[PDB]
Amino acid sequence: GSHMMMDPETVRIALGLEERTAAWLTELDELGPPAEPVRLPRGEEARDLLRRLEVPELDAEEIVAAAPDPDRDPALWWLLERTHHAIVRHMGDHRAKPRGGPPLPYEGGAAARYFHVYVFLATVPAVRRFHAERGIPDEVGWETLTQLGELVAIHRRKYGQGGMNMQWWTTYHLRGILYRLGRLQFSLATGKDGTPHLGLHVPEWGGPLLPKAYDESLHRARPFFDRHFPEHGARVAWGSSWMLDPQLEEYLTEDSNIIQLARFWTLTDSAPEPGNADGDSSILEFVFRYNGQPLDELPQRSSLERAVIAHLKAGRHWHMRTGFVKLP
Repeated sequence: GSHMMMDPETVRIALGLEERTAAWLTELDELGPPAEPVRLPRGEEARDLLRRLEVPELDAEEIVAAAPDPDRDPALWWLLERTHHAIVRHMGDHRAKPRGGPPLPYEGGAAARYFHVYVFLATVPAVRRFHAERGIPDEVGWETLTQLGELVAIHRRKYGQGGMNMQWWTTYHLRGILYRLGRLQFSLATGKDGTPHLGLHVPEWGGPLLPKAYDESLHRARPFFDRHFPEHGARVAWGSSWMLDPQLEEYLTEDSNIIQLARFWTLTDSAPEPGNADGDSSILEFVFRYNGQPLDELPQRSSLERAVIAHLKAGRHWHMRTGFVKLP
């Protein structure tokens, strides 16, 4: 006989995986296949799901087309079901490290690039069963999962081709420890000391982030987590953003959109050592999906837009400031 059964080393060699991944693989091997067997939806079923997850039509096409088969793509399928398992074993547990497995090298199929979209879609039924136990409204569960689409989109924007390399982040959605309430996202978290809180994150990135929308989400966070996760019992929300950078105040008066947002926040860090530019790349991403062109090519169509580039011209840099906001 010539057949080889799929194991850590076979899988690691089949897909062009680096030496380092070995440990991870062994660990997945010691973890079973999932007790509920993994299955990808297919055809219309899949296209509907992907559409419900706001994945752009082009990528949805490619995704369904490269969808792995248990018999045809035996390495991929071994890694799929074990990666799925490594995620659901930690359902509800926000303490567990956000480990969604490595990216596959891109010279395997399109299938390799979309591997973690497969993980995601394979995990949807389970997390939604969890949503249901926790009494969470469907509308909210779905809204939360939607971000897959944005992430797929982002990947295409940032490189020539489809994909989704933010699998560490999607463990949050998939573990049922992250929820989108209105315009904003909240995640269960405890500090290094045991103190329970929420992480506040901004999905869509770039788009219409309005004070009233922002206010609305903040007013939902607490009753929501009290209702569905009593215990934990957070009362504040932590977060870092260029938005919290006081330097903005040098250009923008107190009624500017961003400054109103910043007001919600109690800063806790201090200005960083001179010439830090930790804010540069995300402020630029948010304000004009960038890309890389010369600064004076960029549009100047708002106070904010004019302020972002005036500051970089005067050779200064944007910072990434941190703080909390006491939840209503």
